[PDB]
Amino acid sequence: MNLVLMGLPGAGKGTLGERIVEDYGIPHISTGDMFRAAMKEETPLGLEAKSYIDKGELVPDEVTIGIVKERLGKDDCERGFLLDGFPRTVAQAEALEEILEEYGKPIDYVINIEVDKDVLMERLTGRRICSVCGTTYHLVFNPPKTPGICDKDGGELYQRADDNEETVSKRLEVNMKQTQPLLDFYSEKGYLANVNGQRDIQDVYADVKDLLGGLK
Ligand SMILES: Nc1ncnc2c1ncn2[C@@H]1O[C@H](COP(=O)(O)OP(=O)(O)OP(=O)(O)OP(=O)(O)OP(=O)(O)OC[C@H]2O[C@@H](n3cnc4c(N)ncnc43)[C@H](O)[C@@H]2O)[C@@H](O)[C@H]1O
Ligand SMILES: [Mg+2]
Ligand SMILES: [Zn+2]
Repeated sequence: MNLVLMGLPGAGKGTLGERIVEDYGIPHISTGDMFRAAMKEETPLGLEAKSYIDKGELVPDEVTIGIVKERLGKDDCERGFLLDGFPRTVAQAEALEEILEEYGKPIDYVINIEVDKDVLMERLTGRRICSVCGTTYHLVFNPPKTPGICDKDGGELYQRADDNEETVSKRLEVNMKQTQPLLDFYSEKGYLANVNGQRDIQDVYADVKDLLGGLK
């Protein structure tokens, strides 16, 4: 079960992925989280990526592909993996094809989570994330039971620094222009699957899980 999750900023990749990893036990590999986790620890990777992330721009292909190649080679990706946010460029997609061809783990499905660009600003500005587990909430669409704290562990919630109007805009802009080429690339490959991500969270998952039977 080798999956790739794609979608414009705020389409619901993490919300979806959380789910999938709990039900199937495949590692959730988010390049965004990895970069985040690096900026937090102030690793050399974190410092270099910060420049692009804070601006809502894409981190260079070379370094990104490099960290994804190492991750996918981990013991935990034995029965599969869930890529989240990678690739988001055709060059990364082509690079990924060789890496997997090397690991002998070709992609089963690339799941595109379709959400109209004109509602993603609302999803991102109202997003609140748990500082403890990273699970996401939304003030209007899926708020915590007790405002400001995570349902699961009681940890404080925060607002990612790039979820400000100016940076969300640039993120939508940068990713929208990479979207059609990626869809084309995988549509040609034959394993692109489109899902309507503008429904209740358990409804989008329901569709997704129905593309996951038979994948080992
Ligand atoms: N491969 C790569 N190459 C180069 N650079 C890279 C890179 N990968 C990462 N980067 C860099 O890293 C940065 C950040 O990457 P990343 O963290 O991956 O940014 P992103 O792509 O913008 O995605 P998000 O995390 O913001 O959203 P998501 O789709 O997971 O949504 P969520 O589930 O939270 O949902 C959003 C909100 O909606 C709510 N929600 C979820 N589902 C629903 C639903 N069905 N209905 C209503 N609301 C919902 C949630 O509760 C939440 O509040 C980039 O700007 C870039 O610089
Ligand atoms: Mg995410
Ligand atoms: Zn939490």
